[PDB]
Amino acid sequence: MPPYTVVYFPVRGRCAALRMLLADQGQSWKEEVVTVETWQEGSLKASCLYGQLPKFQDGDLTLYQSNTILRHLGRTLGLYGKDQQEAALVDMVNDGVEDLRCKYISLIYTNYEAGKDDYVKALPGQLKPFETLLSQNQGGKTFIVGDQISFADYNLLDLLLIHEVLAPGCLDAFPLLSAYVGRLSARPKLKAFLASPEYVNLPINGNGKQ
Amino acid sequence: PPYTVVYFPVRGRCAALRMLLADQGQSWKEEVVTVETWQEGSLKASCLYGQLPKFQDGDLTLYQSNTILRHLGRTLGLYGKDQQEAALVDMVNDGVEDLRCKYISLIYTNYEAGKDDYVKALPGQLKPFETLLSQNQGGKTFIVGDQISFADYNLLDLLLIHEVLAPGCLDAFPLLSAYVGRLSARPKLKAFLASPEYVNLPINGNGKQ
Ligand SMILES: N[C@@H](CCC(=O)N[C@@H](CS)C(=O)NCC(=O)O)C(=O)O
Ligand SMILES: N[C@@H](CCC(=O)N[C@@H](CS)C(=O)NCC(=O)O)C(=O)O
Ligand SMILES: [Ca+2]
Ligand SMILES: [Ca+2]
Ligand SMILES: [Pt+2]
Ligand SMILES: [Pt+2]
Ligand SMILES: [Pt+2]
Repeated sequence: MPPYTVVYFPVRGRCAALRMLLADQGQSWKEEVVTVETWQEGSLKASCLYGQLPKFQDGDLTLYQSNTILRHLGRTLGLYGKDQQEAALVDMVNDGVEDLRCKYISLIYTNYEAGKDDYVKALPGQLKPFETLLSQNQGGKTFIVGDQISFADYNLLDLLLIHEVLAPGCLDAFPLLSAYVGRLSARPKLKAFLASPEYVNLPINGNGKQ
Repeated sequence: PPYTVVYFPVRGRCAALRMLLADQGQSWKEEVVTVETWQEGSLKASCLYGQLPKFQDGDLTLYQSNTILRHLGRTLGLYGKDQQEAALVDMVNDGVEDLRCKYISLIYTNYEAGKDDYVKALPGQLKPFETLLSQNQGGKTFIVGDQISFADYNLLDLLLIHEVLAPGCLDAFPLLSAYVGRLSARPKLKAFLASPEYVNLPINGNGKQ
């Protein structure tokens, strides 16, 4: 059996990026799906460290927290910079991605109707830092940090993909980010995964909003 | 090194990394940014995500409090003994960060109306860290493994500020209580925590705690 198991709801959500990472890196894993019904029964939830999913298994190592899973795979698969300095820049990018993801999640689940207009208006100011990072790294022609892909690339890519669904054309103001999405999305193993039923037939979020 | 931390005159998101630096016998410079200086706008516009802290390690400039913690963790060897422990360290820190975010939201956006529900929910939010301790050397060492990690400093801060918010919140948790006492007694950290540099800063920037 595969050494990796992803335990999650039937959504892309906070597992989209780590799945893209595993697929693009040619790693095999198992998906264990948790229905809302099973979740509401409460026993799985009570057994989760912080009462939430995803849960991730790497052999007998059990992890929670999506960014913990990303960093773990980043370490073990060599997607965490070429040295200690790059590692810090990778973290700086991912923490930035996480900050915006939290705001996105808040909009989706708690304030979509009333909050969307304001959110989209504020969105360019939130995306600009990643354009800036790209512009300062080899003219934005490679990756978000250095000249090799990192776990932060997969997370940023997901963030950008879901925001294009939320606010179509939001990357028209950001040529480097736009080219970056096209470029990474064209990586053969990743392109195949993104096109597959395994990815396409899951909703982005759990409440039907996107 | 050398280290410079750039921040408002509060403990806030720099409390943990300061405890780390002090406990680890590191030297650093504080560049205090006043609210008036911040409102001028130029510094803010120059920050990657428009926020402090900003951190300098020689010619390396960092933003994001947890990036700074992880950087110090990796460079000073406060990140567990191997990859499996490093993952556990991240799991703790991400958990600490999740509760810190909830704390910050309470303090700055909903203190008066929201404190009652927050404090009622607090035991269930703290229990995971007690459980983690219980599963590591009976809670007698650190939150992960047998050596201190950056997650310890972050968790310690989280616990200290919650004792201020909700006195007695650790009384039902013997391992966390003993852990706070034990880490706080570490000589360099004890001296730092007792110093005006720590004591005479407010925890947050809006006078609430
Ligand atoms: N900080 C956590 C947050 C995880 C989280 O919010 N999980 C949600 C779904 S994405 C969940 O389990 N909701 C059910 C519940 O909280 O009871 C992470 O990064 O994984
Ligand atoms: N995720 C960031 C959040 C940083 C943050 O929230 N900084 C606040 C003070 S703690 C700030 O700069 N406020 C002023 C502003 O946003 O303009 C981190 O961990 O450092
Ligand atoms: Ca100074
Ligand atoms: Ca050590
Ligand atoms: Pt969040
Ligand atoms: Pt937050
Ligand atoms: Pt948050």
